[PDB]
Amino acid sequence: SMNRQEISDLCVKSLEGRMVGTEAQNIENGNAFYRYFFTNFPDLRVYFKGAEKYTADDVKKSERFDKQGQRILLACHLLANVYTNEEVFKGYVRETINRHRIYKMDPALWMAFFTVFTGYLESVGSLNDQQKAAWMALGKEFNAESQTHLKNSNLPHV
Amino acid sequence: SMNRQEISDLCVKSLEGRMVGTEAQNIENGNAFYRYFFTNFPDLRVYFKGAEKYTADDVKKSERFDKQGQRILLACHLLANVYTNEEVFKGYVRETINRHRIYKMDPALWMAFFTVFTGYLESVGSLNDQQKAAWMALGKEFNAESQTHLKNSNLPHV
Ligand code: HEM
Ligand code: HEM
Repeated sequence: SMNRQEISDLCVKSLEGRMVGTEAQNIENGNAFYRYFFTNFPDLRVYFKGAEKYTADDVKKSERFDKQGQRILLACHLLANVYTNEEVFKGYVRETINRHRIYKMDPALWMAFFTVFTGYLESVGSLNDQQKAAWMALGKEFNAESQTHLKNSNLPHV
Repeated sequence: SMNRQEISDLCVKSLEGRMVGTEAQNIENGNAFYRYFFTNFPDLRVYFKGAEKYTADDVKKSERFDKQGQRILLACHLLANVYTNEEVFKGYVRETINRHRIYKMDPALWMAFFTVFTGYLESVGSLNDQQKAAWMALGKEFNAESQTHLKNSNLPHV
């Protein structure tokens, strides 16, 4: 239904209120993702060494999560902004998977991430039907390349 | 003179013949960057631990440089494809600088990189005047954010 440009446009528009940067608000845009993630998906804290028992307040006051918040937020901005360019998008997916090899994640989490992230964006404001659908379309492609890459890399996959 | 979109368009067009991917040609697109880099800038090999004395043939036959070739090539595709979005672009610059802290690079190299890279693109084909100018404009902005970020981070800078 939607072409790549429209998906990119919708995903980019949905992030205008969650922009990366160096000011207090930008740091909050990233930190709040982890507060949402740790509150609503506490079973996934296990992957974050030393932070397995962190509460939202622990995350709020953690420089580790200020910095990591910016990294994941940046990653999602990159996905949104390069989606139109399918080969670059797929390159970035593979590189993300490579960089997560160390965490030994259940590979079914690659799709689940997009539920966390859209839920977060409902964790601060309006995410209209089209924008959520765009993220789920992007997520579907992210996951398809992730599982292909995992299989090609002799790693566990779904 | 050029707006951000035109710079992005020119930088993206210049990379169509150097696309990331998983086929032999795509791996070559990345490996060849390091063969060019190591041949023409041998004084910079010092940063690559274990590869300080590598020749082009050593790079050609190195899985390390096949993989690293894809990483730098991907990075330059990301710069080109997100340039229009200034805040995302600057976020990616800062993250690149952060990830290079370990190498203790002379900070004047951030600008120099763009000479290596445009020289490489003259290392396989036509880079017209507009496209080279676009890379130098992008490089100027990359460097400006790099030095600002280094200074803000209490790190050596120019
Ligand atoms: C539910 C799925 C995921 C889990 C459980 C997960 C887990 C992790 C963990 C544990 C870290 C290290 C953070 C720390 O210890 O402070 C990390 C880093 C990171 N993750 Fe994820 N991750 C997931 C999905 C993703 C996705 C989909 C992306 C890209 C859109 C991503 C991008 C990053 C980035 C950019 C970093 C910083 C280190 C790096 O550059 O690789 N993650 N992740
Ligand atoms: C002349 C300037 C630069 C030097 C000397 C340099 C040096 C290095 C070195 C030594 C490594 C580790 C590779 C290995 O040991 O196999 C590396 C990794 C990497 N570099 Fe650079 N670098 C430079 C500029 C850049 C720029 C401008 C970018 C982005 C456009 C970049 C992106 C990357 C990426 C993506 C990696 C892979 C690791 C990571 O994700 O951080 N580099 N670089």
